[PDB]
Amino acid sequence: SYIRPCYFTNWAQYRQGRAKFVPEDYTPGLCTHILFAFGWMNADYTVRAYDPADLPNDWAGEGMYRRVNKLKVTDTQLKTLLSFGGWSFGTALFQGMAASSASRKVFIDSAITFVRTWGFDGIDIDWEYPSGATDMANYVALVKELKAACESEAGSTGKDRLLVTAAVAAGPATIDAGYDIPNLAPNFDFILLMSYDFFGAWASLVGFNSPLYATTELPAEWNGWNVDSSARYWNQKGMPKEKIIVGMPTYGRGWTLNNASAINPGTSGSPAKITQYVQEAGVGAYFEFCEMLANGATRYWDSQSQVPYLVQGNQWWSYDDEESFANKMAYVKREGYGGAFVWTLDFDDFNAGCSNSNGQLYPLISVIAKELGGVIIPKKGGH
Ligand SMILES: *[C@@H]1O[C@H](CO)[C@@H](O)[C@H](O)[C@H]1NC(C)=O
Repeated sequence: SYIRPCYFTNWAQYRQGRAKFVPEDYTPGLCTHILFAFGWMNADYTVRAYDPADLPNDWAGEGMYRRVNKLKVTDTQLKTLLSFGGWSFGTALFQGMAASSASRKVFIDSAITFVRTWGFDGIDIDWEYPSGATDMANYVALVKELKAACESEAGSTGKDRLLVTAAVAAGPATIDAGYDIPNLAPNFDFILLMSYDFFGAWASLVGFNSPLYATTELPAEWNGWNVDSSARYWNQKGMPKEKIIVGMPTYGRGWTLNNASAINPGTSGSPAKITQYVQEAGVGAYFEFCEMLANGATRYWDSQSQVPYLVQGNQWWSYDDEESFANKMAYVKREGYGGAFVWTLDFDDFNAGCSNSNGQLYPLISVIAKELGGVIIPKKGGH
């Protein structure tokens, strides 16, 4: 069966109004796995909660670990994993933790104990990114030794073995500099291919967050910066297709056009104006794009890259929608990859709150649940 993971972020609960996302916004069958972003690390490489509100506490009660893991009562196939790292975490602490067998063992033993204590079924490593010969060998050793310790703990306790996964780079230069893929593949249950953030407001070149295929609207040098090329690259380097889980974004990326009359992919811009709820210039959520379309933005379809974009005055947004998710699910099924994962639950229209919503919960993620899982996610309202 297809693997359909979804990232939960434990800070989305702090967004305002309609954007507040809590574990109780989940709906059964939407995902096969929830990856909890994030678990955290002490200076000595032992594991700690990122947020004090992850743990049982006086000001908010059960804690987000228990509230995510309680989802398994009403979604009996669901598994959960605790993810370590992410972009904001940087690399400094990973580089120190991975430096020796001794320092790796401190983290590994602590993380295994920690996920068993808090009810998670796996450990996900999101180091962004190992780079260079030392990191490359140390990352192989970390994943190898983590899997070995998980097999030992499973054999010793008789419990089902913890999963070992990683969110991994999609860019060829980053892949080649940091990942020895033939010596990682045997030790991962699967990898979460971060096949997004290809273009974004860190540069002036306007392009697509997650194009499925290249387009000749962008310079030839970019023709490998797309979901297809990245998924094939990991397979060619030795990762079995069934372990490649294709990354699906529910956010988008946007520019303020330097020239409001030049609106084609490949134009130029600075970062988009900040959006109300995501509060990060150049980033926006699907439930914000749906309102832009209701407020006069024009939707275009890029037939080469099979993704949409919208234009509102001098604002130009690359995003994903039901149609791009459909092209991409067809691709996953046609090419035989292991499934598709979502970053994030909280950027989809998770509560059908868009002013133009017909009531469908998770309009984007429900495409994955349907097309890879055969699962129909309900509409909001009375049943
Ligand atoms: C703005 O873009 C339009 C269409 O591409 C072009 O005709 C025009 O010359 C551009 N203006 C400037 C100042 O670059």
